[PDB]
Amino acid sequence: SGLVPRGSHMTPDFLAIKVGGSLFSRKDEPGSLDDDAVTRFARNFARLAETYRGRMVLISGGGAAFSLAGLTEATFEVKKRWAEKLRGIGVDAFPLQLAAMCTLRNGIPQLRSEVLRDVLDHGALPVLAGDALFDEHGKLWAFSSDRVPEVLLPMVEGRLRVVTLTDVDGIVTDDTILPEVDARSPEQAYAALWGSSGAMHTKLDALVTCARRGAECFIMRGDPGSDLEFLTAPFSSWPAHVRSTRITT
Amino acid sequence: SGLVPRGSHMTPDFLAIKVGGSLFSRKDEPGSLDDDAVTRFARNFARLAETYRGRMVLISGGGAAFSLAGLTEATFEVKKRWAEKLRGIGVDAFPLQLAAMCTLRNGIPQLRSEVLRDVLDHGALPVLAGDALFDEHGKLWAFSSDRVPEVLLPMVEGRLRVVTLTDVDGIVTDDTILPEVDARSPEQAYAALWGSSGAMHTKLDALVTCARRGAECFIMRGDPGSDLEFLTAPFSSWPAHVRSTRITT
Ligand SMILES: Nc1ncnc2c1ncn2[C@@H]1O[C@H](COP(=O)(O)OP(=O)(O)O)[C@@H](O)[C@H]1O
Ligand SMILES: Nc1ncnc2c1ncn2[C@@H]1O[C@H](COP(=O)(O)OP(=O)(O)O)[C@@H](O)[C@H]1O
Ligand SMILES: C[C@@H]1O[C@@H]1P(=O)(O)OP(=O)(O)O
Ligand SMILES: C[C@@H]1O[C@@H]1P(=O)(O)OP(=O)(O)O
Ligand SMILES: [Mg+2]
Ligand SMILES: [Mg+2]
Repeated sequence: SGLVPRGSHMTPDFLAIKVGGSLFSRKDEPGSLDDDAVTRFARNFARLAETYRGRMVLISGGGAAFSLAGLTEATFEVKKRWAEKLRGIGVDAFPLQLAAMCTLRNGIPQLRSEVLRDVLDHGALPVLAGDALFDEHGKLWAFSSDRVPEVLLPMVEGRLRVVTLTDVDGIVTDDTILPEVDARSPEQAYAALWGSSGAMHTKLDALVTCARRGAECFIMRGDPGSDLEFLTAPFSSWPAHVRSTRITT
Repeated sequence: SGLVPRGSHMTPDFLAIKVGGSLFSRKDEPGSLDDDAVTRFARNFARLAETYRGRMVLISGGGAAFSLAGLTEATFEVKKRWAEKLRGIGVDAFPLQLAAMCTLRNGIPQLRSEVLRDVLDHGALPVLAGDALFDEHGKLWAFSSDRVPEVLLPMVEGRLRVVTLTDVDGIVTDDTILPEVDARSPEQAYAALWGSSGAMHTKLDALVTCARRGAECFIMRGDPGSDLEFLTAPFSSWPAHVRSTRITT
């Protein structure tokens, strides 16, 4: 509860990188991943993981009453595919079932397993994804990958950077990207989604939630072969070609 | 830490049923499950789960430095196969990754996630298996399915019955099955394995560990189509045809 120095000149202490399903699969082609995209992304994620050893999670999107239980199995497969690929290039990537670690209480995700923190402290790379989570009444709910960074908020010390890679450069207004969103008052960003129609709304809600708890959050375009080293760097030092929507408080 | 009434006349409060890989797969045929065996076993397990609603786990055997991480993925698949089958017949079966819930400390498994207890309290059937677990130094270890019942010991109240279904009727001495093993002094059972050669040794170690902490443990032959209703009943009420090795204190 100490004073945390923050700003565009500061280096993040922790990276939560989420890779959208759009970027490595097609809905028209169920349970089929684009292996080339996974391969190329994995190379870039591997470099980040070495710098942020024990200070990063990779969150995968994608993945095919109690019937929702199949979701846990579907998203486990996606985590396996990333982790296998990453281990193949020397990263200590370990998939973790969020449903075994987290439950919902009054709608808020609750981390209920100490294992995630231990895995990080051991210097491994947790590979996470969305899931089917139980609430306090025993009902299952689909918990989007986009919301996984929320589960990190009480656990991460220091400066959390959350980056959601998607198939657009940010929040589009009209015609142009919105470069900055103030999480204390983001009504303009929500108004832009209404202009352009719920995937991005879930992203915004999640990243506003994280930004209100100090995180530096980005919506930006992913590309399998793109160098991501700049995500280790202070925002003010980013290359000029990089486009994003930045959500902060 | 109260007085728990125990004995062959008493009904178990909780069932941990482990199904050996031998019973629904072949090592000569990697990652291939016998679907007919899984189907038939699932029918029998479903009946037990209805009686022991919230009071049972199913533990699957089988399943194909940091390379051990692939084990978590291999045993997740096996848990998925059981859970899918069980949900298909109306059981609320939910696979849980033990590696996300449990770590090793001084060689002892430690339950580190509250989720298992919640899932049980919600009346669902956890489907478990062996796994790759981290220790306190960040090293992965293969943790046998046969040892999963140990993780339940601090969590289960009342009378725990552990049943390990395998491809033999019990511990064979010489020629005959050993019907009773006293966990306080089981040197004779260990001597029998030396006669007949480490799968059964792991079983014995695990079940002795559980029996020393009050559990009523059995090694017995599994058969996909065999009725298992007797496993809800006091030992003294079991049908006369049933053969097993019973491990108690
Ligand atoms: N104002 C907006 N700006 C950008 N994208 C938007 C907007 N409103 C809705 N979207 C949609 O959100 C999509 C990104 O979310 P989604 O399909 O869930 O991606 P992912 O697979 O990367 O999670 C974009 O492709 C876009 O169609
Ligand atoms: N004294 C013994 N009695 C019975 N089985 C024994 C004994 N010693 C070794 N075993 C072996 O243990 C095997 C059961 O263990 P295992 O192959 O690991 O089965 P599962 O797949 O059911 O875990 C038997 O098939 C048997 O070969
Ligand atoms: C809970 C479920 O996994 C889905 P998602 O909403 O996480 O995935 P997206 O990046 O659009 O595939
Ligand atoms: C940890 C790993 O799963 C293996 P097992 O030793 O649990 O399985 P068995 O019943 O002989 O297949
Ligand atoms: Mg989405
Ligand atoms: Mg075995």
